[PDB]
Amino acid sequence: KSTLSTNVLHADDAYALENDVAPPIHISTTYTYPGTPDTLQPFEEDFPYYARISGNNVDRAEASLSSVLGAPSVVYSSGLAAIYGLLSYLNPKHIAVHKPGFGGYSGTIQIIARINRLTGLETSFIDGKCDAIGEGDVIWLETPLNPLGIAFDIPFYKELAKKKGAILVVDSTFAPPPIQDALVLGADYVVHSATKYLAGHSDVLAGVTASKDRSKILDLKADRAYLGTILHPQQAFLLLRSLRTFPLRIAKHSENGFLVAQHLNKLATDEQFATSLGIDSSLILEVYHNSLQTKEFVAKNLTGGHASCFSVLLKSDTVAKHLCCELKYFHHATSLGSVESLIEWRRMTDSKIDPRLVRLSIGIEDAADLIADLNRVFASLS
Amino acid sequence: KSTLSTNVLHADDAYALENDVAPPIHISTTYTYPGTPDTLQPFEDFPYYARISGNNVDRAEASLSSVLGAPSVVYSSGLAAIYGLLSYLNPKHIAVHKPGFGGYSGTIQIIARINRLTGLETSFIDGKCDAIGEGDVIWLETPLNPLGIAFDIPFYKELAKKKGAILVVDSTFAPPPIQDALVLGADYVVHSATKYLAGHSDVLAGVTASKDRSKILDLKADRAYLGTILHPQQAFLLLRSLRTFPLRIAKHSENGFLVAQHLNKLATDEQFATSLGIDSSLILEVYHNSLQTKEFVAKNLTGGHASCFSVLLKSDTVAKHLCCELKYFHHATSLGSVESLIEWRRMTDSKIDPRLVRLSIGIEDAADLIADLNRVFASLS
Ligand SMILES: *Cc1c(COP(=O)(O)O)cnc(C)c1O
Ligand SMILES: *Cc1c(COP(=O)(O)O)cnc(C)c1O
Ligand SMILES: [Mg+2]
Ligand SMILES: [Mg+2]
Repeated sequence: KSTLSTNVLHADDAYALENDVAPPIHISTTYTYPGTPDTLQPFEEDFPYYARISGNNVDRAEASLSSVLGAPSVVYSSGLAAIYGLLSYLNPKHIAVHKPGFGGYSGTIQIIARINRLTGLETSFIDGKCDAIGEGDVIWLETPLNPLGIAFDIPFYKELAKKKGAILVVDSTFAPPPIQDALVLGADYVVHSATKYLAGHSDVLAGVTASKDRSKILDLKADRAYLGTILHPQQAFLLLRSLRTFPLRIAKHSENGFLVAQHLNKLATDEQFATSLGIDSSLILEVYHNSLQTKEFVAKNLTGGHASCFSVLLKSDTVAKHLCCELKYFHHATSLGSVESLIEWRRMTDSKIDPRLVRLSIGIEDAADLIADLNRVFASLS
Repeated sequence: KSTLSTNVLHADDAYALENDVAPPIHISTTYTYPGTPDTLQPFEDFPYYARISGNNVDRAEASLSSVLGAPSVVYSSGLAAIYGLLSYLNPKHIAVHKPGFGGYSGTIQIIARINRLTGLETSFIDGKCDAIGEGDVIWLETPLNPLGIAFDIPFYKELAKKKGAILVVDSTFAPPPIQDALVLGADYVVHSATKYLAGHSDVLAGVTASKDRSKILDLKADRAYLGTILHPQQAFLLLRSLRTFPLRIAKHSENGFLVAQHLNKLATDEQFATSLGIDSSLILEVYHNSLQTKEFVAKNLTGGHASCFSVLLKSDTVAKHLCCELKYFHHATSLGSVESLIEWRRMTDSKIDPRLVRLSIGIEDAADLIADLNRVFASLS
């Protein structure tokens, strides 16, 4: 009955151990045992007395996260910690991922290599078929895709996974609910880097996995106790603080992402519009964004908004470098999902990638200011 | 040119000393002097000791000044800001809202501590302020804690100007863009940033601003010796909060309007109330700026509405049940939090009407808050 704005604020009320309005930071590693000599009662998976196994700050953060995700959730010290935990738990023989040249988070490929070192896990590529995938194998669908910001059809891959007896994991980092609900669309598990949108202020590393199957999430929590990857109390406090404003922030990100992507696409494709702004439309070759895909499934996947991190292919590496250095409201930096807008020249970190490609992460500024900034730089290059 | 949503995010860009996207916490009390033996030369702006000045405070003040439209000085609490301002102005006379009608009780306690030192005398804001003369202070808290009703800032500025006096507005209940007390003519504006500006009930902070930068520099110098600077960790959290302040304050204002309007409808429309299972006589009066019939209110609150306001109920029994049985309102003091709060005022004050409750509307979906209130009022009918 209550909606997201209310639930992020009150989902943890039942988990409060004290009268503090803001959650306390239960920073202690260890907690004294209750009980007297007579009542002292010998009894570790829900052991609440050691913070590397379980803790109140994590409990409250997971309550709020589960309200966002609509399912039992397990929170980790980073997105890659969540991914490593999930893939080591599932222990598939085969995994299908997006081909690395096309896109997909490089850290996921590095985790697959580290698991392959141990298990021989074999990689194939997502191709609409996934012939190599069988029973207990994993389809790892990252959508929207890092760095392009375009979407894939989750229900389609759920039907493939179902036919094959395989497991569909969606890395939904670029579109958390309410923009996309990967679990409702059929994903067996969903993973997010909460470092990005959910925390949102570039000051928390965190990962989260969710599933409608609570017993699997409990297994993951048990494993987390020994992989050593629980989110610590101080970070769980800041993550929970962020979640309080997540419904407001994510709505603004989505609106801004649509507006900025659409403006850039209009510049690239409408020579009269560009000229009206003092801009040579040839500076932008292509804009990638979910709103520019012509496929009907995209609006059935991203039911509640738009990606705010997406890429642009520019005319040259010169244009890309000027754009990354000269914007007033976009800092040249990696990561995404921050309150402030960011831009990244993808070639910085990757020698194989086309030096014309830049990735934008739209923050919660006034879109008219972001568009005026972009216009100023593009005009200076015309 | 750029608007508030952009400015709270970028006003501190020029004060960044490093490439960190999120501000670092420069927690150190002390910082090494630059210089070699050949280049070493002797020198409110000493940057090498955090109790005088610091980078986290600089960045927080840059963002605050963007919100407030004027140079700002940040303190360890709202009362630290008020004590700093009143001890700097050192008036012989001050006019305040009558205790009993409203006004923050801590301000009265500060006046008592300053009176102990100077003999500062108190009179009451009454539309005339006869006792107030040159250099004296009109202390106008608007919207008023706990009622949530507004007073006419330009009227009191005209009164102060005629007398040679100083108009201070405590604008805690309505920060910009809801109200801009300085544009309306206040000589100084004070906020408890503990409330809306920080907004998550986990930062104590105060802020004073003025169009006159010399006064703010004097306040910063005094702050260095009164010992009331905001510390680095708190300045970090306040700046973090300020990034979402424009979204939060718009939601607070919309919700406060909706909830006050609903409770007023329940109190003044017996049919509606009965259609909800509710006895309209349970609510005597709702106090809110949107219910005031004077023309000046919308000229002061130009960009929104109060979200902390009071309701006079039929009995203290009704008040206590409301305070204890709401799902989305915690029974606690303070206001301006993301979560909705309610307070039975008789808890903090033995002289106030036991029928009065103060509501602080958070950033929930207002339809859930209204449904919660409806459920409790129906259960009392
Ligand atoms: C950033 C990111 C990750 C990794 O998260 P960390 O918190 O950085 O470990 C995983 N997936 C996607 C899509 C990401 O963007
Ligand atoms: C809470 C409050 C203050 C005092 O602020 P602290 O941060 O609590 O010291 C001052 N004025 C008003 C109107 C307040 O509500
Ligand atoms: Mg609560
Ligand atoms: Mg910045």
